[PDB]
Parts: sequence; C-alpha cells; structure tokens
Amino acid sequence: GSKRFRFXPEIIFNER
Repeated sequence: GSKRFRFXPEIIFNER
C-alpha cells in the first residue's frame, strides 16, 4: 500500500 514496513519503534505490515 504505502509504508508497509519498518518504521522506528513501530512497524506497519499488511498487503502492499
């Protein structure tokens, strides 16, 4: 989707 990846103390992952 967007920034679905590592992101500092937090991360977002779920379908591009």
